Amino acid sequence: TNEYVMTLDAGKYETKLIGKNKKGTTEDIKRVIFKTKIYNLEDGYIDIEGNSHKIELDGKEYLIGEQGVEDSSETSKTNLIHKLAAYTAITQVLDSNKNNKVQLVLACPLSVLRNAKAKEEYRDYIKGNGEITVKVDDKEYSFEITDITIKAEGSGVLFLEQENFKNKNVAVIDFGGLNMGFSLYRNCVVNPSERFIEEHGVKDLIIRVGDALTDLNNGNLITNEQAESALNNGYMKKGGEIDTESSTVIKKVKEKFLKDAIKLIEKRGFKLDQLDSLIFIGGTTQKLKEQISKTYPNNSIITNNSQWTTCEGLYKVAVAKYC
Amino acid sequence: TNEYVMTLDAGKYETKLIGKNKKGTTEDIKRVIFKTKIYNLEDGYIDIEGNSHKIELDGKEYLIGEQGVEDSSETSKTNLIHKLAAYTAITQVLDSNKNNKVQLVLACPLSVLRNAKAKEEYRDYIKGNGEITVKVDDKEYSFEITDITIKAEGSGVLFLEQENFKNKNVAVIDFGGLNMGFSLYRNCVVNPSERFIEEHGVKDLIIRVGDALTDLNNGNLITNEQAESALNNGYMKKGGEIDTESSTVIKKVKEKFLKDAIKLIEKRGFKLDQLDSLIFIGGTTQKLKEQISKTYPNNSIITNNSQWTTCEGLYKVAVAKYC
Amino acid sequence: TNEYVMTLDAGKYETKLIGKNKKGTTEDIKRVIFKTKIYNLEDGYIDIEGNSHKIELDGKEYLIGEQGVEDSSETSKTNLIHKLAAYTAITQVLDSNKNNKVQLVLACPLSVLRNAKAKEEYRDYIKGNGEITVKVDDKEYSFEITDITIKAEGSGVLFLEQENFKNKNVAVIDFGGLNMGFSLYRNCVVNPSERFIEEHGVKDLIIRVGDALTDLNNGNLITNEQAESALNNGYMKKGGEIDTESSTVIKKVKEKFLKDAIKLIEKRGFKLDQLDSLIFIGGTTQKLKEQISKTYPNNSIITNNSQWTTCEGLYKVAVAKYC
Amino acid sequence: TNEYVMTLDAGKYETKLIGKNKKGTTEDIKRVIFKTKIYNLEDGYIDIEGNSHKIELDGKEYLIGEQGVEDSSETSKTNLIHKLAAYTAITQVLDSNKNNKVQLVLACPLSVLRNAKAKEEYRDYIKGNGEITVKVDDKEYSFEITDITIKAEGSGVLFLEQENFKNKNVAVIDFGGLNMGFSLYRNCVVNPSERFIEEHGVKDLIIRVGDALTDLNNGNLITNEQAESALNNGYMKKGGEIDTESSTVIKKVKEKFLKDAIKLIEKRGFKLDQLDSLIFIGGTTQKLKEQISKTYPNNSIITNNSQWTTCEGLYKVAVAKYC
Amino acid sequence: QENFKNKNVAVIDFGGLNMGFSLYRNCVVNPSERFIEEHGVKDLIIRVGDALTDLNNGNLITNEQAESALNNGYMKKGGEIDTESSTVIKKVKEKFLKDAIKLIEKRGFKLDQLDSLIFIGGTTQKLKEQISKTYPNNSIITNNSQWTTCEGLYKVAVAKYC
Repeated sequence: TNEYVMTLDAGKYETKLIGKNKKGTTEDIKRVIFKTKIYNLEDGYIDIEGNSHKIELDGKEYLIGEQGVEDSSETSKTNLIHKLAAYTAITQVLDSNKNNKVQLVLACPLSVLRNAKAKEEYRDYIKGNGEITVKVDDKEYSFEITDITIKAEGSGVLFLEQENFKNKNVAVIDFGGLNMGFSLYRNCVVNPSERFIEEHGVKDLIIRVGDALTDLNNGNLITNEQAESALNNGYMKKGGEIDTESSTVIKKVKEKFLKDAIKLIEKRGFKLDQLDSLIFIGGTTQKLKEQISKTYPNNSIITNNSQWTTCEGLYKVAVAKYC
Repeated sequence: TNEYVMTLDAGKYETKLIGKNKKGTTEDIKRVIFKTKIYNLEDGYIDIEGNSHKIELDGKEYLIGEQGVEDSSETSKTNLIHKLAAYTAITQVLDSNKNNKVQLVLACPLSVLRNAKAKEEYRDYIKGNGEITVKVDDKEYSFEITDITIKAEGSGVLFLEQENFKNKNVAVIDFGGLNMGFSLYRNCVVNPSERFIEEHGVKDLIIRVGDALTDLNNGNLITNEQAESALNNGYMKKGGEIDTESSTVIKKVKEKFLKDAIKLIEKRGFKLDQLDSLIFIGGTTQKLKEQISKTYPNNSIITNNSQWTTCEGLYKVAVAKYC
Repeated sequence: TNEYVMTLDAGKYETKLIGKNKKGTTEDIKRVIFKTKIYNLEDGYIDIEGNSHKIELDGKEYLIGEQGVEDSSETSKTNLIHKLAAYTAITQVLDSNKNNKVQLVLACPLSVLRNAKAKEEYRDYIKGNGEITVKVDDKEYSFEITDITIKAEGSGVLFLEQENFKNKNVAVIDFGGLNMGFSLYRNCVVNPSERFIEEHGVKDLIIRVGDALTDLNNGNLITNEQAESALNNGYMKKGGEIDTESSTVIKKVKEKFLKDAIKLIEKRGFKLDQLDSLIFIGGTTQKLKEQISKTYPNNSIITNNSQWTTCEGLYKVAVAKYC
Repeated sequence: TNEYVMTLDAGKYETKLIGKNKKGTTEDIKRVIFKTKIYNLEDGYIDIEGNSHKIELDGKEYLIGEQGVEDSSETSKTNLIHKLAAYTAITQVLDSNKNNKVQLVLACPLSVLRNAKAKEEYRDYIKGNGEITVKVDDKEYSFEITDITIKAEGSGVLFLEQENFKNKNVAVIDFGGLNMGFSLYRNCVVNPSERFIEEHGVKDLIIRVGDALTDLNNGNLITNEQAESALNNGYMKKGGEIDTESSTVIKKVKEKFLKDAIKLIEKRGFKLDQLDSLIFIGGTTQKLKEQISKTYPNNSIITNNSQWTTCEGLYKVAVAKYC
Repeated sequence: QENFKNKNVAVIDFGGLNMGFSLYRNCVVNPSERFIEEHGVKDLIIRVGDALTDLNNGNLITNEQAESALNNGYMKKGGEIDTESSTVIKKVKEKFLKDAIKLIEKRGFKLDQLDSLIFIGGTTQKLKEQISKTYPNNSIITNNSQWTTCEGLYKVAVAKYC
């Protein structure tokens, strides 16, 4: 048979997707990573070219990949929102040939991975054939799904990393936008008693640094020169030896963030020596990985393009499903 | 089908209109922008050629586009005034072919966008077929409306600008004749708590500069040479190095106006860094855009022909409605 | 006839009500002021005595006045929520005699005061007879409404104050929890061009002072002694001459808040001398009235129990309606 | 009607139950609290009197309430185990009269409270009539269920406490045997981003103190006099001023446990001042409540008989369901 | 702020008319690994404007602010119907970046043997973002690139002053 593996990650505010066919043609990651937003092309507006595509689902020309450079309907949502997003994500990066037979590997929140949702209703959404168009003047693809494989999101990350693992203790430290989530596994099974969430994220980090409700994003006020009123854009790039603004602040905020994270680890997880590895993932990983590595030697690990960690993990299980 | 998109903006003292058919033939903006005044051609007066047209509505030959070069009835009004203006605005720039099928995109004050008005009665005015003539000796057009789309006026401006937007914070700073209005949006939704009006406009600006109740318009007294007793006509064009009249005054008045506007922003809106963009629109935009850009870097943005900002925004939603 | 006047104010998070019958018996203000929350007494829970009453509406024993000392259904809401709240507010403080004939005076947001809502649908809710019980083992009241009178919320405040007014310029400066709203009136008519909102409130104030996301409420951490980690509870009450925490902070935050408010006034409203009076209302009034009075002499005015300002204003129009 | 309220809590290793009928007759708590174990009386063994009862379900005489003083089948389990436990828990403390009509209030893990389980299958188990016997030579009860009400376990605790609550931020700090779980609520809704688990419990506490794998339970070696080789039985009761064993150890272990818990709170939850109350529950509450109260003033609260906290919370919703 | 005595660094200067790459190894310029490309920002905005005139952020004054960009204004047309760049910008810049990095790998060598590539010139602010995504942990930019040289010269002049 001619079957492909599609790996999808319907996360926070972005959807990540990867196929060997798309990866083979496009260099980006790429695959693809697009904001979890969807629009529709109505006559009450003027369509525009992407990075955005038009898809045929139901009646309606759905729009996905653009940010709203091509429509104003992106802000609008339906009940149906997620179901449309799934169809458009499957559509994108799906070119055989006309008939595209696949296996789908994806993940869902650990708390739902067994219930009626993200276990029966999610599988039902994924588990069916469908005809999807690509271009308004093209390109029809007939998609058949030969199998589906869903695991806990944190498992995609663990799988992507090259660690052995059958009888080890590992944790996934995910620095998200709004939260920092720690999921611990022992002998390939999640340990709920040793997992936890801290209700502070990168947004809180940059906020606490900016020392202002606004004014944080790498440009908080546009009427300030590039670099002024950072934070997310730009590090310690003020070559004025007289300035006293962070760098100093950054190391201060991050110092407390790291001390809180590791302190919780030792309370819940246990002796940092009993842990085989702690995978550092999330949007904030690149920001904190360095300091953590100096906090504790030979425990923390990071993967390149942390954003595609889950998908690369899911892809491996989907290859097994394909066999 | 053969359907067109008409975009209308029934604003302060001017009505702006745009159609692809009219834009294709006339170079002006143009489209059209005409004062929100209407007249009628009665036998008690002598009709004259425009830039003004005659329209057949009810019984009565309505007159629109002229300024009163062709009639004295322009000053006169009816209760009915606005309803006639709508019909004449639809009539203008409406040539298929005889049968003109359209979709109408327009806006209304944010405060009415959901009520019984500018949501039910306005839609009812727009939502119908009608036969309109163009010339007294011509030109009949049969107009059918296939749909209507109304949004908050500030939304037309946001849409016209090329910004992404689904999860950003933007404000529209509209320097009107009598008021300066700030409308803030977060994740494509207006935030009333972060919007406000200042009861001073361009008229107040030029007034405060002229330092006289009269005497302001670019010619306040006709018996003064062109440039004397400005303000609206002419900038710092007095090449007499001895003169001490503004330029100095202009920068002084504008200095206080900008300081007041930005001060209110920081009080209500928040840290200027938390704002992704502030679109500068209104008759006064061209006057203040320069100084604002120097006040704060990388935040303020302006579009060319600010007068057609709303209409170009509405046109995009109407293309979507047309689909 | 035996008719009474009921004055109601369905505001932000609290509902204020006043009747001459209730005021005559209870000393509180009192009248009443209760959070805009409603519950229901279901068999899946154990009812408890108030300050809370049970009301019969539809089928269901609605609950109002308690904070959730008597039920857990307070958090729950219906679509229907507001309509039930209206019935319970009318019920409370409504004792003739069995047959209670009234006139209802209330207000609504200025932006809706003329539309299909807060002008037709709100009047329809208020404008009807109804049988309401008071106690589960009592007390039936038959309520007839002989008239209804709705005005803009800011008008209730203006009316309550003792100022003359027919040909004057007045503004209402309302320091709310989340926003600070300024409504200007000239010759008894609201002037939209000279009214505005600042998207910062008392919550922002106390926040900015506390210098922490939590930790603000007069007790941010319960494990701190009364007075530590204020702010809302307690002023400058640290008699330790060594401490450097606010008072200093308070005057600093408030200094900027007042400078921003007055600066916006002078920009939008105009010369502070052209204003006859500025009524200072809202939860924050008591906090800022002192400093404002020193900012500008002979302009600012405050009324006692600012929370009942609107209702005392509405009551006066309802007496006129009663006649 | 003659309906009663049964409140059940099928927790960790114990099942708690409360009825007004049982509470009225027995003084214990009591209600009842029995280990989540079940046995059966087979001819291959000799039955014995309790604190244990015999119940008729299926065919089989189930046994519940004893610890295994009356049988050796307690260790044995079925697939069916939980379903039998539910029937025996309903049976116990269920005496009208012969016909017992009730409403059942219970809770389930927050992570399942909406799924196919602890939302549909659990409700199905609870939601039916059944005939249960009490004694082998008696006592038949016909049980009808008129309604069922399930909430998140942490909600039972919040409800039991006397706090208001509709617009507050509260957390439940549950010191369990194996884990310490923190559930945060804001405006009566759980906030997952601000909830977390630490994989250490009381067992870890006493373990870390005992400084031995065995040897901990209040008697680790029976051949040691009462008090020697504590910990769970007995505090600082060694009146030998020469001894250097804990008390010193206790305060040391608990010092680190409290520092870790509060440190995680400030990281995830936020400023301890933004929290209205933190309810301290679980088997460990009595152990740590004192030190926490000194750690932070005016925030921590405890209820008497923490073991019945959930049930007393569920009972209140069941009274509402009964109405 | 880089150390430098025994490293390989290049300066990628996006000028108005040219884009100049100067490579240093152990604090000495390597002529064999330096080069110029005869296209600048003017060529960039030109190629985007798709017109000889008409480019500067206002090419025709009789067009409303934003129309007939480019240098003034980015993707600020909030009309979802418009099909003019943003799309063009990413297209032109896509080719410009591919050409620059391709020349680097030909002349300079393996991008991994480079310790840092400082991105300077009027165009730096325009391309720094895309380059950073092209290759991780190599490109660096300084604030106010226009004063980069002077702040560098000032440091040697302090040494001369001593």
